[PDB]
Amino acid sequence: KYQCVKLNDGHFMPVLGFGTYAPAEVPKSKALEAVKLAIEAGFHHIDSAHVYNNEEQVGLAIRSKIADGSVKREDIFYTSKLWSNSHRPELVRPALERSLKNLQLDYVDLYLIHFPVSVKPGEEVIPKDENGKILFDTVDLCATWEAMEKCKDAGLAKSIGVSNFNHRLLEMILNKPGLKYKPVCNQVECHPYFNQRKLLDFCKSKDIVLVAYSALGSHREEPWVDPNSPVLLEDPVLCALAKKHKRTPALIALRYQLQRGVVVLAKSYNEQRIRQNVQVFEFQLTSEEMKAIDGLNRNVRYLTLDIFAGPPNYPF
Ligand SMILES: NC(=O)c1ccc[n+]([C@@H]2O[C@H](COP(=O)([O-])OP(=O)(O)OC[C@H]3O[C@@H](n4cnc5c(N)ncnc54)[C@H](OP(=O)(O)O)[C@@H]3O)[C@@H](O)[C@H]2O)c1
Ligand SMILES: COc1ccc2cc([C@H](C)C(=O)O)ccc2c1
Repeated sequence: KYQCVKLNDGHFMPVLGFGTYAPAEVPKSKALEAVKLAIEAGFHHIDSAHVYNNEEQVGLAIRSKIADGSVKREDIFYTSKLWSNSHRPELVRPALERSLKNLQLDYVDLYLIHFPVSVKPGEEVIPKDENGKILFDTVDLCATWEAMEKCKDAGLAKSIGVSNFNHRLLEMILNKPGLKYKPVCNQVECHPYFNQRKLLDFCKSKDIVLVAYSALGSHREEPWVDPNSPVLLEDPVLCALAKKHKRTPALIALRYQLQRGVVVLAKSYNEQRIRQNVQVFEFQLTSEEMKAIDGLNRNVRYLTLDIFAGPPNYPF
């Protein structure tokens, strides 16, 4: 048994997920080990993506832990994400099948539209012209979404959702004529310096689950993230609270999300921090602590993905 939330399609999502992205210079071997450790520690939800270039390793971890008798497939919730070179509707299922082939899994539990800006089809995930300009594409995300819904009907994705959508883009999908399956979730950046209250309430109102990424203040990797931005975990109130509960600032940040009805991801490739993070289910925060964490909010977005700024669908 483990804590899950009922999704709007009737499937269940474990409320703590294991983030698997690491910078290109971390060897891929470390993903294999880290995901095995995550499963051993009690993570039942694993979050990856095509663009993380780790699905071979992440899939091997999962296969290994099923084959070794540690876990059944039905007690792993695995998420992949459709990258923006395959937004064209005819390209959606091939991209999902490619991920499945890399993973050697029969299905993903969740398939997400990773980012709403589309780029040119082909093998390169960030296609550039000869002068280094990103090659943007124009695609109707409503047609992308229909192709996702067919992947669900094919059984290849148990559930489908989105990521890095704003209000407008979610409404675009929700208000789509002939809409068959709402998104189960919107995975977006969320932490005490960017608590997303507005978008969170919107999602709740539509029974869409908000899935928090960079819940611990992000990988802080250059050039994805500005090195001058404030370190979330160094925050005095979070450290005060941690010290008080004999926990860690990370644990306080993750607990904050769980109590406000957000599903929270946490990446770590460190054995001790992997085990530490599952301790989020061992303590609880009072209303006064929760309000204190709310007051940290300061509109700090770590992940702008601004190399994809310009086209209309850029979400921030
Ligand atoms: N949909 C998207 O666009 C999108 C965007 C960003 C992230 N994501 C997903 O969300 C996941 C997590 O977000 P993220 O990678 O930015 O990092 P995140 O979880 O905020 O955490 C970042 C850093 O926290 C450290 N950490 C973990 N546990 C800790 C602890 N208990 N105490 C102190 N430090 C701790 C990790 O380092 P160690 O590894 O050394 O422990 C990691 O570098 C990603 O891996 C990915 O699956 C999705
Ligand atoms: C190699 O090319 C990429 C492209 C897009 C990426 C998006 C992301 C986001 C930050 C994410 O979902 O973590 C990560 C890595 C990426 C690598």
